Amino acid sequence: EEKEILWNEAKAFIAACYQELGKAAEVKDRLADIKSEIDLTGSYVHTKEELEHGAKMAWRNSNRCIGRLFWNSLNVIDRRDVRTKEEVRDALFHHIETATNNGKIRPTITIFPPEEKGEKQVEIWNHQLIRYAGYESDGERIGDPASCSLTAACEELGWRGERTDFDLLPLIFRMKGDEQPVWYELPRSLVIEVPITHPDIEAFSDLELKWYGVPIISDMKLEVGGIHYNAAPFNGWYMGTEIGARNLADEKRYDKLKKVASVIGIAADYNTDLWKDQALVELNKAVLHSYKKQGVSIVDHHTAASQFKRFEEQAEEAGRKLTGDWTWLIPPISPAATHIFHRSYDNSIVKPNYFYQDKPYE
Amino acid sequence: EEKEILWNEAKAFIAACYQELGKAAEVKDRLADIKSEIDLTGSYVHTKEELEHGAKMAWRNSNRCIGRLFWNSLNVIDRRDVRTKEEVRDALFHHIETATNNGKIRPTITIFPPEEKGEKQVEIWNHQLIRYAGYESDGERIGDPASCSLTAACEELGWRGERTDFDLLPLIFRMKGDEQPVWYELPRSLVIEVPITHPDIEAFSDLELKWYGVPIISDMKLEVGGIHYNAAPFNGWYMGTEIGARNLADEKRYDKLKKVASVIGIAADYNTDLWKDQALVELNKAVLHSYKKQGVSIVDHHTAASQFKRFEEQAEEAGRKLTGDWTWLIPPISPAATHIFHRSYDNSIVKPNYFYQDKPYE
Ligand code: HEM
Ligand code: HEM
Ligand SMILES: Cc1cc(N)nc(COC[C@H](CN)OCc2cc(C)cc(N)n2)c1
Ligand SMILES: Cc1cc(N)nc(COC[C@H](CN)OCc2cc(C)cc(N)n2)c1
Ligand SMILES: C[C@H](O)[C@H](O)[C@H]1CNc2nc(N)[nH]c(=O)c2N1
Ligand SMILES: C[C@H](O)[C@H](O)[C@H]1CNc2nc(N)[nH]c(=O)c2N1
Ligand SMILES: [Cl-]
Ligand SMILES: [Cl-]
Repeated sequence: EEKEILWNEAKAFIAACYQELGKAAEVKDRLADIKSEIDLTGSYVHTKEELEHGAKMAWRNSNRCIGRLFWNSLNVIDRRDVRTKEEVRDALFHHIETATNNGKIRPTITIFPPEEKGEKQVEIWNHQLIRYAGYESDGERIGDPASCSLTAACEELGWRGERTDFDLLPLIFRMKGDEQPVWYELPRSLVIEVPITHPDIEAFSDLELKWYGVPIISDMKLEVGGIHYNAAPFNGWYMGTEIGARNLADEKRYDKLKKVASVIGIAADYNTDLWKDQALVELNKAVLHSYKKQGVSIVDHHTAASQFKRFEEQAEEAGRKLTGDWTWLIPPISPAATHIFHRSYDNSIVKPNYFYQDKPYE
Repeated sequence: EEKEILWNEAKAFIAACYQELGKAAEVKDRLADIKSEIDLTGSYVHTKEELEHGAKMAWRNSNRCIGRLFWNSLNVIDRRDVRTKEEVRDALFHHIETATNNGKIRPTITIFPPEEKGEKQVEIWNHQLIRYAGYESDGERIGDPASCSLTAACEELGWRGERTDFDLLPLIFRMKGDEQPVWYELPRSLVIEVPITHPDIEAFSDLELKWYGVPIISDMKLEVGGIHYNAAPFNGWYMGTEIGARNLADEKRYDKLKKVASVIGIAADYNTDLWKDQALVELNKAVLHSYKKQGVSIVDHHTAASQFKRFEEQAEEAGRKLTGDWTWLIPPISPAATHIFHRSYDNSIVKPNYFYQDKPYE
């Protein structure tokens, strides 16, 4: 079964990819080459053109992503050549530096060797390459609760966090043939952070909030033409609501709304005062203001939805079916102010795509 | 087929209804009575207890409704006895008066004779019993755009609106055997309206906004045990977002956000200022403040979601499956501040329930 799945996925991908690239005449010969390679080796190897366009297609097919207008300008870094943990580490450091680009963020993906027999060559433990640690013990909660389990796993490996609310987790990953992952501290010169201030409310800095510049998802699997790239970190720039309406606001995250209410001078006592809603808006204005002031790329949810409308229009014009997950595409503040809220989306899964995979801790 | 559907729905409803009412021992005899009645007459007649509990079950099964905690206290008015248009009119006037209850709104449903051969006895044209007219001609838009088609239909029947932004539509309904519906102007003493003011911003009254106190849906079909009550208007009280985030805010409704921004003293020029979000919050605070000040029932979305959590807990305790439509249950502002956003719901249809039906105009 394994090989037949691979071959069937390969045929569908190569045909579609080569059609998009105006290489339709080359499909026949390429598939023959591929089928012999599968027969002889159990797998096949993407050309650089296939890998690049495959990763772009995977972004285009990501139902939960509002940012897809820009799918075709993804910067694809081919690191299928790495073999050592030093090479992986340096590749991850490089992704951070080149994606950050001094604040003018470049959407980028770095692609490591794919699974072989379902056997991973490189197993990345981080959820994002840059993320804050979380701690909970004896009533005391510090940092990002979402990171508690990974943080505890890191501390099992000899790492120790300073226990501020914003400790940077080290990179942590395992190589094929190694029993334990290795970890490496992030050089702070590589990591841009943004302090959160408000355009009109001076007291907002009293909250001492900050967030990191670049979200780099590192625990999803890129699947292209039946090949499983379990290690392929990718990043865009933030939409402000991700930080202001979720990371800093969720009760199970940094839970800052009551503190926000206090510094903006409103009571947090009555549901009918809509103090949570007002606090959310001011916190979200502050996040956008702060990123802009520092010269770090960010998009607000109105502009993002307008871009996504253009993506829908572009799909129709190209004669491609549009797929999407309405429940993720609507922004978590003022969703009915966006066109997304007022239409529906087909949530079918189309490949190439990015997929969740089981965590190696937990 | 028709009769078999009826009988099958009847069996399921009577069994479930009588179990809930502790009348399980009476099911057998009641079903026999019902089957003979179907055989002899083509249909059957609900007891008052069945009709009342049926309407309550229908509310409990309404997937899109956040207000279901209170399903068991629905006030059910049995008007299966009406035969004349004067009786229907007076029944609708009475529903308005008793549901309004001087502002302390009583959730109420008035149930008219059901369809016979799929032949309606009473056909209500209004979407809600109280709603504003809408006009559009030669570039000029007045009132509620959602009402344009019904307004035009009314004006075909000899009615004429004053063309303010808040003209009350007349009641309009058709009797079996009549070719045209009749219409009746609403007595203004029956209709409570609330002027929108803001707790801290005096200029907000310059917008001259108002809304009606009681939302009374009058175009849905109540289905109970295979019987089709196409005419059965029902009401609760408003959740504030329905008015502040949708009726007054949608671009295809009253479209007031730019005007709100101006009176609250903020620029409406840059998406990154989140002026739409800020305007939405202030407009929504104003709606809640105004209803409360006037002594007209209303609920905010935080309190409503908390009540809905209790409804979920109550269902589990009673051993009933919970059904819901996530896309309608989340409020249109700060949805991620509610527990609803963070879980999923089975959107299966369970009967008794309320259903859409084709409009007789359009
Ligand atoms: C260029 C800027 C980008 C923006 C503004 C953007 C925006 C977003 C947002 C707001 C989400 C929702 C995430 C959440 O609530 O947790 C999301 C999800 C996602 N985005 Fe994008 N995105 C961008 C670039 C990218 C890129 C470059 C890729 C891949 C190559 C990507 C793939 C995805 C995927 C797979 C998800 C779903 C993640 C999950 O299921 O947990 N996005 N995006
Ligand atoms: C007691 C106060 C109530 C509150 C606060 C409430 C709240 C709501 C809200 C916010 C919606 C969404 C409507 C929209 O966005 O257009 C809704 C929908 C609905 N509610 Fe309730 N509701 C209440 C009472 C009732 C009652 C008494 C019934 C029936 C007996 C009912 C049946 C429904 C139905 C059928 C819908 C869906 C309407 C549609 O599909 O267009 N509700 N409710
Ligand atoms: C590539 C990218 C760009 C962008 N602006 N945002 C994203 C999404 O960031 C990661 C996103 C959190 N906002 O992850 C979604 C998620 C969250 C959680 C709690 C679990 C999970 N499995 N997946 C990705
Ligand atoms: C009974 C009730 C109580 C309450 N608070 N809200 C409601 C819902 O009010 C009517 C609701 C508009 N908010 O109707 C939903 C709808 C809207 C539109 C534009 C079309 C349609 N078919 N159905 C009903
Ligand atoms: C297309 C989409 O389902 C549509 O905008 C829905 C979304 N959720 C909603 N939720 C409520 N309560 N009311 C609505 O009118 C809508 N509209
Ligand atoms: C249960 C529900 O699907 C869950 O809250 C989803 C809703 N939509 C979302 N949308 C985004 N963008 N991100 C999320 O984490 C979630 N969470
Ligand atoms: Cl994030
Ligand atoms: Cl309404």
